[PDB]
Amino acid sequence: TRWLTDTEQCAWRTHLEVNRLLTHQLEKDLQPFGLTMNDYEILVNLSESEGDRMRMSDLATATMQSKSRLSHQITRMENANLVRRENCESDRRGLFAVLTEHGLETMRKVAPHHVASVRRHFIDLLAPEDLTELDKALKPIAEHLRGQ
Amino acid sequence: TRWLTDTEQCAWRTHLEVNRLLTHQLEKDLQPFGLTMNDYEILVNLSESEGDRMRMSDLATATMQSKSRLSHQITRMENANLVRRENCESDRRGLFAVLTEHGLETMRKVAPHHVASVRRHFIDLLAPEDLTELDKALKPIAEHLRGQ
Ligand SMILES: O=C(O)c1ccccc1O
Ligand SMILES: [Cl-]
Ligand SMILES: [Cl-]
Ligand code: NA
Ligand code: NA
Repeated sequence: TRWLTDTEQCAWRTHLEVNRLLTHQLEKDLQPFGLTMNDYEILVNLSESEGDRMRMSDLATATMQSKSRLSHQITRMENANLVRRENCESDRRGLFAVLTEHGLETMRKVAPHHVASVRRHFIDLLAPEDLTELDKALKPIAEHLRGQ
Repeated sequence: TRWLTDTEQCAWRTHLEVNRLLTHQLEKDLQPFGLTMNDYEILVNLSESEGDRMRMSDLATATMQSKSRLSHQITRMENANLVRRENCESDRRGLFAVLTEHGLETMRKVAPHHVASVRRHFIDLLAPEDLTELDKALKPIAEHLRGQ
């Protein structure tokens, strides 16, 4: 068994501590808007797409979740009038998710607070050099994990 | 509003993607042992404490969660005979979470596999320089988040 060295262990535990604490903190900061981070991430992905809409299978890939889990989540967001589903007449490759105007306005309301939170708890705490170096180091990890 | 620059946004999204994918993968690798990552984190904290026990209030602080959330998790682990709650005779009254013999054996069985997983999905994918850098860059973010 190759136990972690002191240097490896420290890096691993710092990563894990930041991951856990940051996820909690960002969720906490969205709570007053009645949104989960999962909700917010869908709003962002849709708003950055042409026509504010995406094929469900492409949205599933972008949010790294199963067809069935995304479907449940979209039903929840539909019930909150944030998104709607649309049929495709021309093929059988599935439904589109589309942002509603209420979804758009919700995004526009929350985004400034979310960006301020991301900055105060993370981005503004990193030197530009460390940000770049972190990104170059972590990109291949994302790639490995996406493949896995 | 100071919107994220392109460089900041790319880095931020890579951090999010890695945090999410890595948590999912490590949870998946623990599944054959019947353990969640929350379970495992408590096993680790207890096994690294003197006497393989910790005061519940210290354990809440160490895992950065509320008294009520920890309590629900400990109940689950107690039902699984991994930990016991005990008002241990002590000079300072207080409730302890105590690793059971089954907890300790479970830890000894699972730890080698978990370390192999942490290596294959993360640690063995990082150059020594990026490991040092991760640690130096992220420590102040962990500090900030703990202070919240
Ligand atoms: O999953 C881990 O390896 C770990 C390490 C330190 C503290 C809590 C944890 O879950
Ligand atoms: Cl558009
Ligand atoms: Cl000990
Ligand atoms: Na758009
Ligand atoms: Na110990």
